[PDB]
Amino acid sequence: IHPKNRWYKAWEMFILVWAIYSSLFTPMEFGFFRGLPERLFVLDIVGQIAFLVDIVLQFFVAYRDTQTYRTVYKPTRIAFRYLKSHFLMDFIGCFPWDLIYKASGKHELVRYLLWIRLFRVRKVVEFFQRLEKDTRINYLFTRILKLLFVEVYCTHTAACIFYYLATTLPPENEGYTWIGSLKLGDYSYENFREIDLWKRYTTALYFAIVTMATVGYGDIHAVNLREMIFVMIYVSFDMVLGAYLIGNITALIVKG
Amino acid sequence: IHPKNRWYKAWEMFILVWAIYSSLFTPMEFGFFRGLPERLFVLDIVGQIAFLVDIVLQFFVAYRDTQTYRTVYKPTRIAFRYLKSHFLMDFIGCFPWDLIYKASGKHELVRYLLWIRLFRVRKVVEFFQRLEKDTRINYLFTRILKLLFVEVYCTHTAACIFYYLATTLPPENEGYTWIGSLKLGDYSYENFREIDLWKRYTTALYFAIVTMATVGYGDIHAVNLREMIFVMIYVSFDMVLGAYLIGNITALIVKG
Amino acid sequence: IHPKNRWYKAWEMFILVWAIYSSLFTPMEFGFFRGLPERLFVLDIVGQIAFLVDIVLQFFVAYRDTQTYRTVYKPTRIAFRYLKSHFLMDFIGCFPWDLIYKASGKHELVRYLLWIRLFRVRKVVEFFQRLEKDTRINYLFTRILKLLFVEVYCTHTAACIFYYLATTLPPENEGYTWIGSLKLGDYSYENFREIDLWKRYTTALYFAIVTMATVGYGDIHAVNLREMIFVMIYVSFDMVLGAYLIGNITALIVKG
Amino acid sequence: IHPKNRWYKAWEMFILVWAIYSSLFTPMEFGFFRGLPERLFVLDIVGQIAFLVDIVLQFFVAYRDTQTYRTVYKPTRIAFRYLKSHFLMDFIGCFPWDLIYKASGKHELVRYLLWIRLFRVRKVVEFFQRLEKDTRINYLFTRILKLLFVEVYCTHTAACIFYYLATTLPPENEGYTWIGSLKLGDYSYENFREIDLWKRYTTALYFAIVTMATVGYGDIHAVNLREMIFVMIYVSFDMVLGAYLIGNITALIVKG
Ligand SMILES: [K+]
Ligand SMILES: [K+]
Repeated sequence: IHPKNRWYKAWEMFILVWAIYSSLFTPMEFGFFRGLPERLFVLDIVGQIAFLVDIVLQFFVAYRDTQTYRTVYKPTRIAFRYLKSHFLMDFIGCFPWDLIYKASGKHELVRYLLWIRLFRVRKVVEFFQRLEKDTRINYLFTRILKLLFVEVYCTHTAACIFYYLATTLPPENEGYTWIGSLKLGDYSYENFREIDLWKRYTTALYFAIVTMATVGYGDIHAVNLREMIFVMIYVSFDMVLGAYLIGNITALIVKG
Repeated sequence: IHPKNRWYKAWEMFILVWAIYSSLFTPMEFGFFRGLPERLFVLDIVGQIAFLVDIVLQFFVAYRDTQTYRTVYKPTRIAFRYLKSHFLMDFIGCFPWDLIYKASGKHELVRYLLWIRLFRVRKVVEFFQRLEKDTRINYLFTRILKLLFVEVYCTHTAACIFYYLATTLPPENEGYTWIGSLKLGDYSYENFREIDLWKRYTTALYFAIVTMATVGYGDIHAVNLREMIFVMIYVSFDMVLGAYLIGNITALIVKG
Repeated sequence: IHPKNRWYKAWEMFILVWAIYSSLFTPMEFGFFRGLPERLFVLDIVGQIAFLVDIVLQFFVAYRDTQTYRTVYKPTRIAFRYLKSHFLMDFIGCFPWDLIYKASGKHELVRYLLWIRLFRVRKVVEFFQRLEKDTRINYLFTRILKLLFVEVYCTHTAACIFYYLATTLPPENEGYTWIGSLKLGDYSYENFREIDLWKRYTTALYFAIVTMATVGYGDIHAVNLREMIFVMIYVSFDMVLGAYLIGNITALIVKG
Repeated sequence: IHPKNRWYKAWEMFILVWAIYSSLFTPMEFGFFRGLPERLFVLDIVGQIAFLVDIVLQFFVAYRDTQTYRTVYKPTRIAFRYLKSHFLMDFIGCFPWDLIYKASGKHELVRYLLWIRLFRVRKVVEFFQRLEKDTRINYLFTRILKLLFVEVYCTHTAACIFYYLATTLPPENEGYTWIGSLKLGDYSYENFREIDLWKRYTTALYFAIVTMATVGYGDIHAVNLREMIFVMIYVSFDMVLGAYLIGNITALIVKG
């Protein structure tokens, strides 16, 4: 269909909302939750069918050729472009993956793969690129907004992994972990696997946002080797991200 | 009355001092104090009548039209301008609000409303923009001064809220709070509701200025969920504020 | 004498070295030491007579007028300049001030005044100006070097005051202090007034350089109200200093 | 031999890998290891003969004269260039130094000399300069990459020294040290000289990466005087390195 189709824009925004949800919830699902409770099952079904329908619509939509100004309309050409660009990855990240893990003898390697659903963030960067090409905004403000969104997103998906790393150890050796050795005030996170989900998520995101901003109170810190190797990796990338953010903001201020 | 009235400058500078006081004391009043002691009774009344006199004077004063260079004088449209722009908010933030709370069965929701007095910082930013207009100072130095004042002000108004959040919990569950769990040296902040006001304010502002500068010693930290959700919100905004400040300073140096 | 007197350069560098010593040792003398031991007495005498000889030499030197290019040689005007500019402040900070304190009943207010010797840092500032006007170097590199020297100097003079603030409290109430409540490893700084001078200086400068760089480990922190009010003042100025340093470095890189 | 020799490029890239290994392993060898185990015997010999072969090949390679565009070819002047340039240091840092220490009655001063092998990073900066002159990449991206590599390298070589400083103290006075006084979770680093090599390296690099990024959790900190004097030196240089990195990134962003 014509890219300028007015309902196609509404479909794009709907898919954007679903992609935002599926990129903010996938790291939580791999992390805090293990084998999702039966309540959120319908959410999984709805998301997967919605993204499959998006795949079909992409298969049935016309595109603008990049070599020259030529809005092509031949179905085979768009089919080759889609199949060669990213069609395989999205389809692989479209099968219900929780179901496979829950069926095939609860194997952790299967659950180690819903990370591939992170490819849905391509929709978000697509929207950022579209907003850039709009002349209403400036070249740099789009870059700063994109950089800030990426920093905030990597912070949440780093908090999720940082909590996950606490579940790798057996639940007898829980004292030798970032959570389970925590003692804030008069509250001890002894059996952290049994606390409310939101308490654990807030505790794990506290650590991530007092490091992405380089405050580091030190009330929550890595205790194992896995967690140390993860913290050094996280900070060595957040530093470059923050440097880029500061550089872009300064460039916006200088260009006037 | 003409804007160039020489006593009008004196009135503006006097209202500026009152606005500074009412913007640096409102978060303290919502925070550390609860139902202001009888000693400070007269100060509230004096401030409210002073700001009401400012309101009526703003009603009876000429303005400069923004569409074109016209120093207009006709009262009806100056009245309409005042009414639509900000007349409602200042008047709502002009009623004695401590009195209403102390009368109507000490309801916390009433006390949750003096935050509306923060609109008086409009006078401060008005002065900053006026100094921006003056050719005595540069375009960027005004921006750096404004950004530094906003950072320092939000730090104090964040310290006040951070202390307040420790008073939401009942005073039996006092050991699970940012304060009351503190132990500095050989001094334990056990009954923090009973310590001298200035000790509590200094302790709470210490935390705010060792996070606004991103030092984070870690001797004072969030312990509850409210306090964590507040610290993550505070740092995620102070980071952007500091990035903007650094960018503006760098731009001033570059264009220098 | 002629400003281009070749031995006058040697005298200027000699005075510069003495100014370095007297600006890096005055805060230590006000701080860690109280009523200097008899050993360093000759050092005090030599320093004061050296600066008095500098006073008389500057009284007996010619200058170049600032209103226009006029190397004036008339004694009355060259005397009037130094009389009105800084003769008083350089001379009050030239009397032996330790002797007065040790004589007049060991009064602390007298010892609270050798801070006036810090005006000798204007010699270092003038040296930086001399390096600036020289075309051998760039305009910005001089600024970055000056900024880095000021940052490092204020760090040492902040460490000295931070240790001094620990001596204001009586030596019974010593546990309620940043030092005396310290416990690093298995070493407890119990009687901190009796430890070796260099241990105390290194401990106090550790804190200053892990805050001037905004690291803040948190092993050393303010415990009283004096120390908190001092730390908030120190960080709120080191932040601006670091922002200025980063801006100047970025400007040098950009203009390069 | 003509510098444009195609096998000479392969030899240069091979010596580059060896230089990477010898610059990332020398600080570890001076640090964590003391008198390398017999297993790693062959690696040292292979490296030293490889660098000796590089030295003789440099003695038998043609070079480009810097005064004018002249690809000289006469062996005497290439020999003079080598001898006057950095050749003695390469030879001194080519003798097996572990062997000398293990033979000459295990004297620590001999082991204090393999630091001279750090001159091999000259090959890495040679490659960075070659990449700079290649027009494929920009002038600033080369500088940012070089700055980031230097920061990351100095962080590892600072972690190695920070662990080494823990071995200077006798193993009875082990509690008064940054490691050996550590207590992370329920694991106490009591006999730190007996833990696995990789645990100690990760623990010491954790500290270095959470200070090079200025996070400073405070779970690992200096306890002695040696370690404090080292931390103040490390931070006062990492700050300038980070400022330079931010400035270069900002200059790249502004340059468009
Ligand atoms: K920090
Ligand atoms: K800390």
